Parts: sequence; structure tokens; C-alpha cells
Amino acid sequence: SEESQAFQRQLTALIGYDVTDVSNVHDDELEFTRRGLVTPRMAEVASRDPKLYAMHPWVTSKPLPEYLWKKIANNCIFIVIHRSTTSQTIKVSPDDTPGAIDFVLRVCGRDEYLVGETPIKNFQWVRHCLKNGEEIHVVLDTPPDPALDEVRKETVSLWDCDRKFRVKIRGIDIPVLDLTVFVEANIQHGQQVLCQRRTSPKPFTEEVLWNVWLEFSIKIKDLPKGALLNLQIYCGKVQLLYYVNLLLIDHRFLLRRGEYVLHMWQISSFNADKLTSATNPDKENSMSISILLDNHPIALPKHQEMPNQLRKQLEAIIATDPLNPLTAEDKELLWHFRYESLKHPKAYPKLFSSVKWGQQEIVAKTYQLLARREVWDQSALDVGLTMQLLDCNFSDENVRAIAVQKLESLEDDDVLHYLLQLVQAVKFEPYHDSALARFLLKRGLRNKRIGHFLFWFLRSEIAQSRHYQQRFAVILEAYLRGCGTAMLHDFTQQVQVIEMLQKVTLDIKSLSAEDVSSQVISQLKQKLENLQNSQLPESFRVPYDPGLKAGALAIEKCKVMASKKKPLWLEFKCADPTALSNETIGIIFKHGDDLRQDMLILQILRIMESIWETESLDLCLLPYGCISTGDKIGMIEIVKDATTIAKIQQSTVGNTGAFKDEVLNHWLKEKSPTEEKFQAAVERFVYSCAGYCVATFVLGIGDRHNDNIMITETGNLFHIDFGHIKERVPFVLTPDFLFVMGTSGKKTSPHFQKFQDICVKAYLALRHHTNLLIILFSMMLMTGMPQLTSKEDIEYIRDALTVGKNEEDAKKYFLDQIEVCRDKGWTVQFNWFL
Ligand SMILES: O=S(=O)(Nc1cc(-c2ccc3nccc(N4CCOCC4)c3c2)cnc1Cl)c1ccc(F)cc1
Repeated sequence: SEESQAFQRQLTALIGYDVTDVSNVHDDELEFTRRGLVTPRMAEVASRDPKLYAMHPWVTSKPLPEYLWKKIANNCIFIVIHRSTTSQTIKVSPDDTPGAIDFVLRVCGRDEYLVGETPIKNFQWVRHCLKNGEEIHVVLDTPPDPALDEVRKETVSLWDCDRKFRVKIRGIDIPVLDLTVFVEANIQHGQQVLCQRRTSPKPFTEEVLWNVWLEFSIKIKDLPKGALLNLQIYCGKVQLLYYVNLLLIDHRFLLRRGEYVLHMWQISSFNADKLTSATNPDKENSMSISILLDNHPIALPKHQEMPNQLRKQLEAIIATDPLNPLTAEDKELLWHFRYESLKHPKAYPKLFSSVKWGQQEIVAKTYQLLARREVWDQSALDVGLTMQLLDCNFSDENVRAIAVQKLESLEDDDVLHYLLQLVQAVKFEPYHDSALARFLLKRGLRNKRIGHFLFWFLRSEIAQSRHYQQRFAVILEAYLRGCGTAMLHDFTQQVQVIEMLQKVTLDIKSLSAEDVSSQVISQLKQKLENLQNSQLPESFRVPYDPGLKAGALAIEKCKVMASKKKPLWLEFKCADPTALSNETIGIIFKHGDDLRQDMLILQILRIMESIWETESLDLCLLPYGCISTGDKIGMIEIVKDATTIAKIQQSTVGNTGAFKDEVLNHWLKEKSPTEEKFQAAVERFVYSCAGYCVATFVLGIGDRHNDNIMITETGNLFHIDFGHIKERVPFVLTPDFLFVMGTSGKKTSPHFQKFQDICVKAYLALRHHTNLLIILFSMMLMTGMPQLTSKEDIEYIRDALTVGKNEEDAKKYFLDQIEVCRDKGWTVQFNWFL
């Protein structure tokens, strides 16, 4: 039809990629995945309560922390319900379910609802108000129409083959380039290379032919599902220059066969891009390789105590961190005591790394082993452990599926906490259709807030990653076909706004030399007025805060920043008349940088906060909204009432940097209305500073120049610009920070004794989740930093978290770091200014 044609055109423009396109395939996996995702979409759509879907209550079933209880007025919270101009105020108790006080309670100025069978202490908006110490303002409203969510009507056994595996390398071709070059062919399973063959070296001409069979030692019957033929091109120590990958057992369990011309990826170690089954879309410029797979259709089938010192050796092995390398001795031990090891969920990652995946009978015993998993199925969810099983070390669908099984029990509050890393982990899936892809699909469709962030996270990777754009596009399409017309319209509006603003960023960045022109400010405001009538939708959801709807631009307040990437400083009015403010919505619109590294670090900061909540600590971090939106384009939340530490020094002192200890402290008092609020500022500063000292040490991003650090007018310290990373320093504890606490060079202050108190406790709390943080750190580097990441980069966090050390000793180690910062004073800060 035509209605079912212009709708795909709509899907395409929302997705940023054409999913029906077959210009860059060599089998039908992508198309097979589209048809396969119809079923899980349908089930989730059909079983979601239409009413609860449309109001999307954002709820938690976690306990209310000790830091929030001490801020109640003894078992009583205040809720202001609203008329038109006036308002009524109700006395409430934390257990009063929405219905205890048709009509619905919508938060003033936000598409956020207080509805459903949960106590009001179990709402995030309520806990937000309580955290910042603000009154809850709501409106008696009409529930939205679920009709707006309406969804438009949518043979030889392999184990019977003793032949050794063989692949014919016909040769390579490249339109443009000289030394010597050879092709390496690896049977891979995860990062585990099972068998390796090389060709003879040949001269590197624009076309090089071999026509040789490479006979491997692995038999066909021993090929596991998810095994990759990985083809690499080395020039000559040698050097890797091109790689492509091909699945040996395709999506139907059929062995791969016939002719292949694969266009290959260029090189700029452990990196997610290296594992992709996607071929290079750049048909014109990219190197290709011509191969022949030949062996009748062959299909893989599906299937239907110990001594003292050894138990101890095994337990020591199970105890070690996820980055502790297993020796052959350890693996052989784990596998032999297979069934003892299965009694310990913590042993699953190491045990499944003890499996000889290239030996058919071993795999069979491994699948037998998984069939007997009462203990695994019974234990409480550990995200750490579960994440470990989704990383690049595991390619077995069954192994990976028992990880996804655990995630299924995750409450929506926590999916949101791990969504970004979960979406990144799709890049570790051998096949386009995986249990994890389906999990993300149905959790997103069950919940408008997960689905909103799912959209952007997926879209972020489609726009700037060729290596996985096809896979993420299919999954995104499957999502959009279930999210419902009311969300398709939001997405459409958001896409239009950022596409429009992009154009304005482009032409403006070119009109400036490498400060800021005066004409240019008027030139920007000129084009922004041009938009306000043009075709700009006069209300769109804020990508990083889907509660807020933005309306008209506040043109007068809009400017180009003094940064040499010339980002746009934009302000918007809230489209909601029910808003009881006036404060504009401030968004930084940036080109030049890829915001994905920033997204990752910030999300990890959030994870660190929720970690700290389990131990009733609130280190007042400020992880501001930051959404990559397109290719090298995104938005950043403007934090109100904030300035950079550096600018505070350029206000009292001046240019070069004769830094003074007092300058921060009396900046605080001049922005403090009273002594009452000034102390709360010093209070907020002690916590903030403690959070960012700990967080950044662990992540190894603590040494920042002080224009990249900010403070709010109420004490809240917070770091910025994470997407960038001699004598070193563990973090930033400069004298101006230290004097706010009341110390100079070598002393101890009451507020400082608190800083040391909170850090030590925050640090040790993180250490109780060593495994989880190690795994998120590993995954971050492998999927987020195109840094050809090494073990040594990863095994930094082993140092930072003082693995294998007692608590006493870990307290000492960090306290040394504090003292290291003291010794340097201003040496590192001045050193940047070269
Ligand atoms: O504008 S940027 O190009 N990008 C960017 C901005 C922010 C950010 C987030 C929230 C903010 N809230 C309030 C005020 C901000 N300002 C930043 C400094 O200039 C004054 C205004 C905020 C900035 C965070 N991360 C990045 Cl990558 C940039 C600018 C200066 C820097 F030193 C490095 C980066």
C-alpha cells in the first residue's frame, strides 16, 4: 500500500537508518530478525495495562534511605493540590496510596503522574522533592486517552561430519593503496581463538590472489553456535590493518556455504567493533576479501565428594576478581569439579570460561550442566555477576540467556539504571536476534520512560557507529512499531527540533575565527527567530528529561558560548501553563564532540549514587542530563545557578593564576542569602566534594583542570566534560576547596574530619561492589572508548579499588591519596597553562 509506505518513510527518518535496505548484506539475518521480533512486540503490547502505560507511573520498591527519613516532619508529608489560580494543602502519611487522597494527580508543569497501587513514599518525584527539600505540587486532572497509544495493525546433522574445517582464500582487492601482506583466518568463540591458519606472505598490490585452501585442525562437528570466522590482513614485527567477520553457523543453525566478497574495516585490541558481523558499507573505498566456504546442507542439532586443600584451592579461585586471569590449572580444576562449582553462583563466569568450546562433547556436558541449575534459578539477582555473563567473554546463547533470565526479575527503576550498559552489551551478541535484544524490547514497550531512553540510546549508536547500526536499527524499528502513535509523534517532534537546531549550529560555527564575534550573536538570534514561525513545533519533550515539555525559544537569552567548539546556549519556555515557575529550560546544543563517552561516565555516576543509597549515603553528585542525539551532535542540561571554579578565580584574582585559598569561600557567602543557608552550602560542598573525589579516583578521571569543575550557588560541586580522557595527582583537592572546610597546608578541621569520614565510607561502600564496578568499567572501555583498549587500561580499576586488601589497609591507601593532593597544592593546576 501507500499508507504502509509513507509510514516506513516515517520510521526511517525517526530511526536515522533505512531498515528495508539490503545494499550491505550477504544473508537474510536482519530481515529474519525483523520478522522474529514481531512476536515479542505483540505479546508485550497485548499484555500491558493501557491505562498504566499512558500515565507511566515512575515507582520504586526500594526502602527509603536513612538520609531521607531524618528530613520528615514525623510521619507526615505535605502535598499541595491545585484548583485554577488557587490551591489546597493536604496532610499525608508515607503509606497513603494515590487513591487515599475519574480524576488523577499530575505533577505541576510535568507529564508525570502519581497513580497506581503504591505508597507515595514509593514515588521518585516525591523522593526528589524530599531530597532537595521542596513541597510537592500536583493537579487534579483527566487521565490521558489510551486511544492515543493505539498501535497500527502490523539435511545432514553437523555432529555427523568428521571433515576438518576448511576455507578458501581467493584473494583481496582494494581500489587504492608498498611492502608484504598476508591473511590470517581465526575460528573464534568470544575472544577465545580456537584454531588459527595463515597464508604465505605476498606483495601488497591493489589486488592480491592466493587461491589456497586453509585447512584447520578443528572438525566441523566441533564448531559451536556463535563461532566466528575472523579474517584479518597483516602487513610486514607485523601490523594489523583490516578485519572482517563471518558467522560459521548462521541464524537457522545451518553451516555457512558458498562464495563471499566481504568489505572490510580499517584499523586506526579489546574493542567491541572487532567482533561485529557487519560488513563495511563503504563499498567504494574499503578493502574486500574473497572466500569460498564449501563442504549438501548441514544443520546443527539442539539437545534435549572432594579433598580439603582442593576445596580451598577452588574457593580461592571462585573468590578472585573478574579481571584475575585463570591459568590452565585453574580451568582444569573448575571443570573437573564442575558440579561442586555449580553450587556457587559467583563461580559461573569462571566455570564457563573453563569450557573447551571447540570440543563437541564438552559443550554437550556444559549444556547438561545448565539443565541442572536450581541454585542459579533460586538466588537473588546480582547485576554484577549477571553483567559479567553478557560481556565479550561469552558467546554461547544458553550461557548468555541465563544472565537475561535474571534481568527479567529487575524492577523498572533498575532497568533505567543499567539500560545504557545493557544496550551497549547488545554489541557482544553473536546474533542480531538474542534474548537480550528481546528483553530490552519488551521492557521498553512495557514502560514509556524506558522506551523513551531506549529510543535515544539506540539512535545514538545508529547515527555514529557503522559497526552496529544495522542491528540497532532493526531493534529500534521493532520498538517503534509497538510504542504507540502518541510516542511516535513526540519522537517526531524531538527529531525535528534537533535537526533544525543542527543546521543553525553548522552555519554559525563557520562564521567565527579560531573568541566570539558581536555580529555573530545577532546572526544566531536572527536565524532562531526565523525558526519560531518557519516549521518549528512549538512544544517538544526534553530528550534527557522526558517529563519536561519545552515550548518557545527565549531568543534574548540565547547565545553562542566562548568555547572553541562554539556550542549553542539555548533557553526555552515550558509549554505547560500549569507550571508554577518561570525559569527557562536551559539546553547546551553541541557539535564537534561524540557525547557517548560522556553518557557512559554520567550513567556510571548514577549507579554509584544508587549504590550509596543501599548504605544510606547521599554524596550529592550532580550527574546532569547529557544525550547524544545524532552524528557528533547532542544536548546537555544547563545546571541553573552554577559557575566554573576557574571563573571564580578570574573574578577576584584575574588572568594568569595567582590562586588564593579564600576566594571560593567568600564567593559562597556573597551568593548566600543568610548564614543559615550558607552552612547548608558548606554542608552540600563537603558531600559533593567527597563524592567526586571518590568517583573520579576509581574511574581514573580525577586530575582535571579547574575550568572543567563547577559549583552551584548552594554549595554543590560537580565535574563536567567527561568525554576527553608531567606529574600526576589522584583527584582535585586544591587549597580553596580545603579552606571552605577550614584548613591550610597542614592542619585538621571539624569539617575536614567529616570529609575524611565520608570519603573513607564512600570508598569502602564502592569496594563492596568491586565486581560490578570492574565489569561496568571493562564494558565502558570496550564499547565506548575507541582507544584500542588494553588490559592495562582496564586493570587500572583493580589498583584503584585495592582488590584483595583488608578494609583497614584500604582506608590507609585512600588517606594517602588525600595527602598526595595536599603536597602538590597548585603545581598541577598551573602546569596546564603552558
Ligand atoms: O559547552 S561545552 O562545550 N560542553 C559541555 C558543557 C557542560 C556543561 C553542563 C552543564 C552546565 N551547566 C551550567 C553551566 C555550564 N557552563 C560550562 C562552562 O561555561 C559556562 C556554562 C554547563 C556546562 C558539560 N559537559 C560538556 Cl562537554 C564546554 C564548555 C566549557 C568547558 F570548559 C568545557 C566544555
